[PDB]
Amino acid sequence: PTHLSVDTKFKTEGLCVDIPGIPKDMTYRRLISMMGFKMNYQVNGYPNMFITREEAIRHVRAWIGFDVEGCHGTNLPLQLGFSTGVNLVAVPTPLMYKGLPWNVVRIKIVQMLSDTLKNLSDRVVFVLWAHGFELTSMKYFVKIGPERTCCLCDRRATCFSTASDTYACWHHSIGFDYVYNPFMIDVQQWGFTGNLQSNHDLYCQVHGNAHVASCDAIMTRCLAVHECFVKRVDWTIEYPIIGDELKINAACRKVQHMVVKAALLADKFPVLHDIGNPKAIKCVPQADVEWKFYDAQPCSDKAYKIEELFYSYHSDKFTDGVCLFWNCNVDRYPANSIVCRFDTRVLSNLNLPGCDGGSLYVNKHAFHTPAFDKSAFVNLKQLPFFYYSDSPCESHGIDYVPLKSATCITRCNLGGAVCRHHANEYRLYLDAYNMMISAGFSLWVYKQFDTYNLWNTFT
Ligand SMILES: Cc1cccc(C(=O)N(C)C)c1C
Ligand SMILES: [Zn+2]
Ligand SMILES: [Zn+2]
Ligand SMILES: [Zn+2]
Repeated sequence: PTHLSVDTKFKTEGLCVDIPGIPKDMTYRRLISMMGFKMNYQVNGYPNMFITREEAIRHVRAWIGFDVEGCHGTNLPLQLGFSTGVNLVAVPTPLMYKGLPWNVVRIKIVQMLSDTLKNLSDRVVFVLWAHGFELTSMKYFVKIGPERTCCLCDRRATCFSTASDTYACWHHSIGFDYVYNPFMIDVQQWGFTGNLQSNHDLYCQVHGNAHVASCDAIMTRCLAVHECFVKRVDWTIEYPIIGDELKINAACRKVQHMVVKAALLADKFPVLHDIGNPKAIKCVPQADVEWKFYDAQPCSDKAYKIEELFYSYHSDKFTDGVCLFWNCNVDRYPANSIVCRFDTRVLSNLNLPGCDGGSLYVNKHAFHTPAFDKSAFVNLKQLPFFYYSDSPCESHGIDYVPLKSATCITRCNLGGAVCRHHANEYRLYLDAYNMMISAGFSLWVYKQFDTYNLWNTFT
């Protein structure tokens, strides 16, 4: 059971208004044939245009919602909407474009999917809430066949050119007119009562319905993301590396060790309450402090209510010492806390748009993160940048310019001039810090945190 069998049954009830008289008994094989495509018993890596919900989840970076509305059916114009917010109008003769023939519309479709997906995926997955016109319009911009490679590189082919008779990936498709071997999945097959809007609005209040096709394409993908990542969480699915994943993760660990280590030296808390990931380790292994752990998985729907984590009878007194919420998203953090919170609004190849203000962060694993909320940090302040090091001034073993900085908290800086070793390490730490902030993470600390208290930890 690797791929979706073409002999699987397709429920056609959702198609009978755009297609009256459609047989209740239908398979993917007959559906594809009816869409105008011929699969000629092909054993060439493209067994079916439609994929399983499990194959869709592994390829979430490829998801593009797609909906077609009737403006007036070969005689009338179609409005093509995509989850990118783009609406094109095809004539058979919320960015809204006027009516144009299919030969120019298909050129724009290749450009849009290529620029949207080149740094996300090796393919496209059209996420549908199928009513009929979107399947019957696919023959005008899609060509299928055996799996292929790009003419300019080794990636798989996602586009085709009728001008040159060649194939290309999303990076080399400039001037290409057809979508080659796309994938698709009908959300309506998953068994739902009622229309798209009623089901979307039960969980999401951020995407409204301006009745245009892109609005429905957006609600469709949002509902698919909710069903696969909000209410169903699977942290056993690995995702390919497509960016700075390894640098971001390493940076996050360095920043965590640094920030926690300095808070324990500056304020000398007797106990630390580590609230979060049940697999967590002490980030500052050699610290003096009484380290106590509390398990809480990454919340994917709503942020944890602090009353349900801390109350209902552990030291019991979370008000003693400091609380560490490293990626443990709560509605309101206590005043005595150190916090790392992912900002869902961040623009990046790792952060995909999500459900109800949330976002889908895909870094080795997929984590739907709830909406960023500035009100959760009322009792805290933003943690400013600083580099602390109590290690010795010793070079050992890269060209140099002297470092002058008020945030290089070291004996060498205290004593007048920063040494080469702490200048190299300071600059590296600032690069890891910038990587982490730019990736979307935000740091917050208790109001009494002051780096001035770190100078007396050198005598
Ligand atoms: C953009 C990017 C970068 C590196 C690897 C991939 C990938 O997963 N492929 C299977 C090609 C992608 C899509
Ligand atoms: Zn290529
Ligand atoms: Zn939504
Ligand atoms: Zn030094």
